[PDB]
Amino acid sequence: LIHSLIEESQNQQEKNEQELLELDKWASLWNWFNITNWLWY
Amino acid sequence: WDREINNYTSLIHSLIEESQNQQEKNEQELLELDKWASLWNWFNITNWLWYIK
Ligand code: NA
Repeated sequence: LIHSLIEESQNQQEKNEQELLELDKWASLWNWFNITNWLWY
Repeated sequence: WDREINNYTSLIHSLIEESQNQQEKNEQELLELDKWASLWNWFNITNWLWYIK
């Protein structure tokens, strides 16, 4: 039971690392948009 | 990065870190519980061998 729960916990830690990566990707695109809009303004 | 973006990434980083800290704490607690189970199993095995000797 406990071993199963630890693995489940670890899977959540991974799911959170993937969200962090997805966050930094959106932020990067939003930043790109702001810079590009500024260059072309 | 712009202010709007920094307010956004600051929030999401803070929220994910908190969830990660909680998961790490849960893991360390599960490990504690595993040690407690091991201790309990040792008493139980000792008791059973004493009863069957
Ligand atoms: Na940058």
